[PDB]
This record gives sequence, structure tokens and C-alpha cells, in this order.
Amino acid sequence: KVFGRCELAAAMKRHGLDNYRGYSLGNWVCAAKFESNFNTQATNRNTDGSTDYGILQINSRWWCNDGRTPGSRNLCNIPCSALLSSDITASVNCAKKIVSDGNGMNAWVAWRNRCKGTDVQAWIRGCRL
Ligand SMILES: [Cl-]
Repeated sequence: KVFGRCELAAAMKRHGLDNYRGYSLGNWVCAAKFESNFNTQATNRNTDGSTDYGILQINSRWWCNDGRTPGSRNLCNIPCSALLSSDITASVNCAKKIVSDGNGMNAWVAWRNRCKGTDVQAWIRGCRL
């Protein structure tokens, strides 16, 4: 499913991402826009052979199992396909583990290069939250 901007903001708020580990909602909406264009079904293969899945592009080397990433962990204990659902619960729950790992939202390259240090509240302006 392709979310609208405010529809995803509201879904993220309901699943407890707003100010999670100090990152306001706009940071999460900006990261999803630039990682997946708000498409839950987005995938992209990396040179190391791992793949990134779903609205927040969560990687199979560490976080999920896709059966084709040798030596990977599965720290979120889920098949990577669960991250492609129209229900973002599994992606949110795994993103809370990633953001708690030490580097905060710098784990998401698009957030660090396109959202960090910008006016991220713009991403939630206008929405009924
Ligand atoms: Cl980037």
C-alpha cells in the first residue's frame, strides 16, 4: 500500500513513534518518504547481497530473515516479508529496536542525508493528529 503523508503520520503516532527516543513524528515521516516513497512494498538489493524491505527499508543483514542473506542476524525475529504488509506494525516495532541500537536515526542513510537538520515538522503540517 502507498500511504498518504498524513495517513502515515497518524498510523505512526498511533503505534507510538512520536518522540520515540526523542525523535519527533516529522523525522519518521521524512525518513519514510525518502526510504520508500511511502510504499510498504518497496525492496532494494545492496551490493553486500542483503536487501532492504518496506516503508522504512529495514535491512536483512541484521534485522530480518529473507533466507538469502548468509550469516545474517534476525534481530527483530521476523521474516522480511512481514515488513511489506499494509499494516505497519511489524515495521514500527522493528524500527524501535533499530533506533535504540546506539546510532539513533543515523541508521537510516536517507534520514541522515535528507532529513537531519531540516525543518521536519513540515512533514506533519496540515494533518489532523
Ligand atoms: Cl541518501
